[PDB]
Amino acid sequence: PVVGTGASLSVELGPGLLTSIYDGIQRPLEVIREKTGDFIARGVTAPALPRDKKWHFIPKAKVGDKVVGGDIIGEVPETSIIVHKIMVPPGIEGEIVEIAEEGDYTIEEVIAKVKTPSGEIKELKMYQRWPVRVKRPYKEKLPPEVPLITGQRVIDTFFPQAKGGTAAIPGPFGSGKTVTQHQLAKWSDAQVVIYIGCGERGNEMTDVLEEFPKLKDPKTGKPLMERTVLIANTSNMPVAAREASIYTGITIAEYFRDMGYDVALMADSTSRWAEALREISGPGEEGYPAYLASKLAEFYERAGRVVTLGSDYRVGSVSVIGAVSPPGGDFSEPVVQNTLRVVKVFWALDADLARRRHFPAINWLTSYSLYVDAVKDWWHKNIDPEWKAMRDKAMALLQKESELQEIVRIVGPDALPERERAILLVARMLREDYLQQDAWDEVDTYCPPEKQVTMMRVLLNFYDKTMEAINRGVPLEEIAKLPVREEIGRMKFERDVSKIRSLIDKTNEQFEELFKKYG
Repeated sequence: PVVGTGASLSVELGPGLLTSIYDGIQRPLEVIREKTGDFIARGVTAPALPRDKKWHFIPKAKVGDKVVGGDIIGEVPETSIIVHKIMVPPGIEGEIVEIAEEGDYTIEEVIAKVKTPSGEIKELKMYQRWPVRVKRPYKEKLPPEVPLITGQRVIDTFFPQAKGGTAAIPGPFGSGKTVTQHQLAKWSDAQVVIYIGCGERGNEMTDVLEEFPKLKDPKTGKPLMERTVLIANTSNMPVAAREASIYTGITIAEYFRDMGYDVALMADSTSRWAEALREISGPGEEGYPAYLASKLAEFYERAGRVVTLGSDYRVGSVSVIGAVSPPGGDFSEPVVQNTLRVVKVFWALDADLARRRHFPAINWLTSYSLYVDAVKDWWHKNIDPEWKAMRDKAMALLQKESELQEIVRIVGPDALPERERAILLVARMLREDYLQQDAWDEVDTYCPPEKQVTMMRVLLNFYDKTMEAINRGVPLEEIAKLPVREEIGRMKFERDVSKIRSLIDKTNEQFEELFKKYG
């Protein structure tokens, strides 16, 4: 229902992308013009990558080296965090005949010449151009297998994102109702963040214009912008550029994955229109809803972990987290349905949970991840052989709690058996001691994989001992008051995993005494 491609719409890709703040068409901040329709339009002002800046170029190749598209011919330290890798653009191959020496150069300088097989000489710069609407090529899209570690317990355990995977999360990123969205940006083990911030004037002038060039990258000490590219998506810009933005972003992200980096693309969305600008502008025309659904599907299809172009075996990824914000908070709308149809992960940020101050406000019954089986082996091999068994078991606990609560909604709690009360006690411990995480605490703001599984073992072991105890006639009141219980509640604030781990033996001992006091 749109039978056409484009009219030359591209991005520049080379040193100077980091720290930059662009609009939907890679044009720097405060530069204001128009665009419309299916093909190109007009412009005048700004250049994408700084033309005056001097970048330090370390050569990686020597005259006589055979190269191919994607081969790394030099290094440029772009920020204190990120070394930029200079790449033979895709579709170019041959022998290096001319290569720059260790030196300082602007991005327009030729740093290499490549004699193609037929004899043609090609001139290479530190940057390249790429049409945002064609996916940058690669050798092989690898199947989902390694998780993107966010350090958020509820996500990493129950609703994992794979590196190169696709995830959706409710509402605008700028919501002050939740901080998980920000945790994702700063703690995910992607080296580079491509952020598409969509900010509507009101309670937010923009998606904090100044706090971002001041927000700390907690992994290094330097600011997050030194490993970030910000694309702004505001109301004061043409709706055509807003539309183009996620293609600008993902192309840039693909470019970084091509270097061997893991990249996280976060695409913000707003309660703006949906039904406006559709079938009829405002049948007569033709059926149309389906078409843009597949346009969005193809965009999400551009996420992935790849073997990159190049002579060396090299892997990079683009992981996509897309915000979802339906016109009336309906979540039956088209925007939600279309997105949820292609994404493999949905993290159900939940108002009721936020109201109750259960943080990470992620609803553990309505969230999902189709990557669980895909990542289990990474967990089993590197972290804990029982990872998968332990999460399934914990989810079963939470499912059971849910069913029990529904019945208690109908008959009250008075006829609850000790067993059911025991399940509720441990499900409560799961919710409070594991699902909940303190984003504001210097220790609990991030939870290494190692600590995640140890915390889960402590809890599941308390569960086993509890059900055993109940099977031996130990009253639940005694168990509810076991001293270790209170220690288990505070383990998320412990930095030393071995002290956490020791809660296991301590749990075992306390229950043994309880077996001495009864049997």
